[PDB]
Amino acid sequence: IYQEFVNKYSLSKTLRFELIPQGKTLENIKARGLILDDEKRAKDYKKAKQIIDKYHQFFIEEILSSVCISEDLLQNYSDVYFKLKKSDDDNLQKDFKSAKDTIKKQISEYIKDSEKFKNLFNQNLIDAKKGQESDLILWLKQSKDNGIELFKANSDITDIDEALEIIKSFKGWTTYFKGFHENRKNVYSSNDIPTSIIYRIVDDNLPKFLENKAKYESLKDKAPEAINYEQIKKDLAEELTFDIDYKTSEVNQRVFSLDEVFEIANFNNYLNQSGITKFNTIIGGKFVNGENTKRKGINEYINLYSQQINDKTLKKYKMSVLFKQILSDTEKLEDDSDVVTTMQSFYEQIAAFKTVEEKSIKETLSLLFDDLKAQKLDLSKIYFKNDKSLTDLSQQVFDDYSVIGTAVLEYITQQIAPKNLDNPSKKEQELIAKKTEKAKYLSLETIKLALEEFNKHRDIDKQCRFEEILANFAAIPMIFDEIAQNKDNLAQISIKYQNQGKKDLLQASAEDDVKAIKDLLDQTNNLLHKLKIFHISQSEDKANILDKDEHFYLVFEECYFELANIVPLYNKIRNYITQKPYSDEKFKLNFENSTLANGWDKNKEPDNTAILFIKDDKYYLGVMNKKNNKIFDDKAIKENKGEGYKKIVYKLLPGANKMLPKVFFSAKSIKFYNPSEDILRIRNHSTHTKNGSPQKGYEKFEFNIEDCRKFIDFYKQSISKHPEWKDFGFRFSDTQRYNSIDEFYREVENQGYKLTFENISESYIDSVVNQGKLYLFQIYNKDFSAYSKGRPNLHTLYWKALFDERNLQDVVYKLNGEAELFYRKQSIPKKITHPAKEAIANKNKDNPKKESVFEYDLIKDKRFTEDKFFFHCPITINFKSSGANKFNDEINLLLKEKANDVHILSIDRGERHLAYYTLVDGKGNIIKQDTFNIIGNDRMKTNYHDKLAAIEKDRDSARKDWKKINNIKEMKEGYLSQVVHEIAKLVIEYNAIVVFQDLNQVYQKLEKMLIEKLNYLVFKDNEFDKTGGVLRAYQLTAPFETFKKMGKQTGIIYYVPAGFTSKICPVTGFVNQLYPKYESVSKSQEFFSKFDKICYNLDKGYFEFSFDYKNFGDKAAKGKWTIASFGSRLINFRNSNWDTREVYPTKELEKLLKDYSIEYGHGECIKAAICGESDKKFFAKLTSVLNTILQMRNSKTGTELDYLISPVADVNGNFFDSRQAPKNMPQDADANGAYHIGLKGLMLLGRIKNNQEGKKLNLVIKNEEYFEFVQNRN
RNA sequence: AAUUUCUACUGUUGUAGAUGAGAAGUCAU
DNA sequence: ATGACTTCTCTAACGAGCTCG
DNA sequence: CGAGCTCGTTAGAGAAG
Repeated sequence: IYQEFVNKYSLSKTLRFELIPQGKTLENIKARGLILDDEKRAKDYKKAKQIIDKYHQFFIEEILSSVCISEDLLQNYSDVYFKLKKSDDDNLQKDFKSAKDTIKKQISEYIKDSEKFKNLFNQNLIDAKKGQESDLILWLKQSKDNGIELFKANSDITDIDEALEIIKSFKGWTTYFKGFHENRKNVYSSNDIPTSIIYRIVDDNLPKFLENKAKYESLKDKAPEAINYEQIKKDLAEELTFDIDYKTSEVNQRVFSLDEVFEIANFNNYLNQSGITKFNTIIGGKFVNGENTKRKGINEYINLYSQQINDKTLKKYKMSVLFKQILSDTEKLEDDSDVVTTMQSFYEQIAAFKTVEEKSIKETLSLLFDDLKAQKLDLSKIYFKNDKSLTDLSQQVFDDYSVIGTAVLEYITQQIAPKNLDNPSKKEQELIAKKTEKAKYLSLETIKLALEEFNKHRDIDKQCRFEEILANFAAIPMIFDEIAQNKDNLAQISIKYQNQGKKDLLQASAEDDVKAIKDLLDQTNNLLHKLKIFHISQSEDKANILDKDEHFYLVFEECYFELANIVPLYNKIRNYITQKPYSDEKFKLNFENSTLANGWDKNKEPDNTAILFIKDDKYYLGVMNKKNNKIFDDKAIKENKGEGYKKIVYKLLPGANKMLPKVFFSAKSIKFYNPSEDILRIRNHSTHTKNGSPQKGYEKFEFNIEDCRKFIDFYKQSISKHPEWKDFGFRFSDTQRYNSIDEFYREVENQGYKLTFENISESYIDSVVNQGKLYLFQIYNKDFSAYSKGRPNLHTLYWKALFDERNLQDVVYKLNGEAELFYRKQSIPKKITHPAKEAIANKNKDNPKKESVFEYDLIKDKRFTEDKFFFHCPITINFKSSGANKFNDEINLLLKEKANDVHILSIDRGERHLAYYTLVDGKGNIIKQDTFNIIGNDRMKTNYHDKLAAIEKDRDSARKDWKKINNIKEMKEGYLSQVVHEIAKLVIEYNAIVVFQDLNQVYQKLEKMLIEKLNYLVFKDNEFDKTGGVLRAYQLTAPFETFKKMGKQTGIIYYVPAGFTSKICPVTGFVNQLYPKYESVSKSQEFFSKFDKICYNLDKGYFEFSFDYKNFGDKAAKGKWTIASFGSRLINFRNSNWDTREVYPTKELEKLLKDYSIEYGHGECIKAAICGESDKKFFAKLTSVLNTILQMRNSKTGTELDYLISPVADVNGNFFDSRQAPKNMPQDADANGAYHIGLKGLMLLGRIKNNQEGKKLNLVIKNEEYFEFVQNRN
């Protein structure tokens, strides 16, 4: 049970709303320029960061290159890594810490004491102080306007002279940058973070630079290669000027060599980005636009050394690639003109695209398509590939299914011809061990050798040979004339889409015009489908030449090589019409205020300028204007103490590490608080802390419990003297029972939150709104109306419990600050598409109602058709008792008293069902069992595989007229969200824990949506502030960190290994790990000799193969089987007509062993009759029998009929077909695919109810443990 | 086809569920 | 071209700096 | 020039598979 598992840790939601402009606020908002003069700010703030991160680049350009030389200590780090990468010892894993925290401090002390660093993260960046010049404009004007570096030209901003007009226009706005001057302290950081530029060099360039020099001098062994220092260094000459030197001393102008490279003392050259562009250039190889190919590189000599030997081990000493530096850069057609201008420019390349013979596409290619029609030329210069592309010939001209496509394989796979069988069933789970290269190729002479034998199989001599199709291009020049005739009809849609910044072609008004270009995309659409019939892919078997000539394939690449832009264009404007209309920017409203609502707090209300209100459960926002911002001071509230709205007194104490030593020990009020001798002594040297900083100008001494618990005693003598903070009613614990400073601030910030209500009369608000000294908005969604028949959302079941009375008894929902306001521009013209009162037809066919009346109108989507405000407002749930470390471990200690009580869930994947839960109790007897297609079971009961069953057939829409709007691209993710609720209502109600598939696409995004969707879980129609309510409710899972470190247990969703659950009988537990494969005739006979007795059931009427696995070596498991030949089993085949051909077990044997000299009706061992039999035709159709004597899952044309059968009997002597099963066994081919996860997981409650005193107990399953366990619940 | 936004709906100027937001950062099925 | 995954804050009050007093 | 004075810093605790 989970009834004691409430109130565990702190979250950070973001309740979002829409703001309704009430009174006449939006008259005033458009009266002054606060939206027109917005989004030239808030779309240049987001364009300011190409005038600051074009300065963080140029800063790192001169803090790591010329300077910051961590010289010769790299040899100290070289020694602590090569010896460490074999051995994990305390002699060196803590000396791994040595040059870890030495090189960074050798760097970061040069970072934090540098030239431009100090005046970078304050006001001195943009505009500093009166008379002085700030660093950025000093950089931009006095270094970059004078020294003209034309690098603003490579962006959307025109020049530097306009760029300065942005920078001056942020004067006064430099606390609107507390989200962007947060992500630059963590670029020059020095910490355990994966973000910095110092983590980049010290932890992910240097430890992958030691691997580069260790495998460079090993490459100097067996090195005869013509590396460019042996022949020519003019190639990498200007690229390797190298006016510095970090080996001995800097030389003016000499060019380095390969001796300088990979030196441990020359890594100081290879630190920043300007130099990873020279490390990974000598390794990489530069391009030259002087009619040159790619010049020679180091790993282009490991290919030039392989001209002498073809070693697989030759490539293992190549050069890797170091990463790119943080924030440096090298130096989705959503434009409506580019849909027409691309093909309009692409249409112009036909007359300008010429061949190699000095003629045009028509001036030379016209007569070339009418000369070799007799096939007199060498038509054997072709090379195909027999993987997927071979079916286009017979599927294009023969119109067959499994006849012409199966006549190339047997002649090609029998090259070396080591083989006897096929059809590999497992296949689980590995790719390769060392290497494997064999054995086949692709060409056209095998088509002459495999189809030419069938060319003479007809009666008459006018059949289909391999050479009777050479005249397919008799009008190759005239075929382009059809696309040219469809070019004159483009000026209308080009006139209809003449606007650039509109995106006004994929609207509903251009619905009929979409056939003007989608049907216009048919003249070049199908030709590209046939355009791949003149060039094979790179399916070469290590000798990809194929005898390429230049006679027949001379002018093909000169004209047809330019035809790939239709694949670029038609493959580029697919999602342009597919995409739904959103077309916004969703930009932050400021209301002319760098701090719009950082915090809703009373002493700083005239600078956040944002107030909330309450009137009869309709929640309000109030944004004051800045010029009138003291209009709710203490004066104008004592006057207007009337009745009307309510008003919010949100009083806050944030950062008790940052606050209580801010007021008590600073220059304004230290004398009134009067610190003593002993108490200021402690805070001088940080004596009350374990890692706390001292006052700067001291040194960190020891922690003392005596010099900490007396320092907590100071704080009970200065908060009470603070003029306001005495009113919180702090009630601390006794200072004998405070352990340190961490267990004291858990009783400051868990009480520094007071929320009271002081009434404001309505008539006072209406005056200042109409005058303009407020902006009153309304907090609104579906759940705030009188048209609320039933259940609310969660983002309104929360907001109605921020301001609640029962919230403020003891706070479990703390309003946070930091919030913003957003304004979305409109993108949809309102066209109604459902007029008044008429009959409207449904779309759910599971409905006891077929029509709809609807007096009013219903527009397509009323969201985007209205210019709406938006308000995002964070909270912090379980604010007073946060923490919950070791939360995987804490829920496991919950279970130990709770044995014999908690039932177990289970969830598959699939596409036959989509999931299949099964509530397994402690003893395998399942309680519930239901699918997840019919879900949403209130009374509507919609169905979900059936909706996919046409969107499984989605690959038809965008092909003809380029019109695909059918929602695969979001429905995938969205089905799972309904499931999340429905998993969860079972979890709590059945005292249930959850298992899953471990996964050691939307194939893990369900499991994503049960971690962060059981952070905190709340049932809407549960009793308020009762055991699972909205205040006190269920937190069961620790949050999501990664999918990788998700681990075996991320809460109560355990995991079991994915393999061997879907082929198992429930009552006994067989798996066919034995793989009958038929290598050869006698090479199967030793398998049949290993059986116990292949007798017959004269008493029953079916064969049986008694067997034990241990006489074969794999090894699977241990037990006397006696498998049988009972149930009717189905076999699929090549569908296209042939998808089901049912084969009986016993009838197929009695046809076959009776056909040979084997008599069997007596009923004893028939070993030596089979073992003595030695026919080619016998065993090939006998191992295939036992292949399908054990194929326990059977479809019919799966789906719609996919039941369960099972060979093996039991102690009852009974088999198991699913149609004669009771309820407490599985039912389908995914229900047995889920029930074993539902008892592989049951021993994860077998371990945890019996966990050691040693509290480590891993949750990994070895396969033999399960394979024994399931067989032995009996 | 109505939404704080997304999917699915008629569940009737909405019902049932879902929900963490901004701005950066590297990098890969 | 989407999914990965590492990081910030989720903020009141003091105090340098300011326009004048 | 002490009031004022509006906007930017600045006070800096703590578990670790």
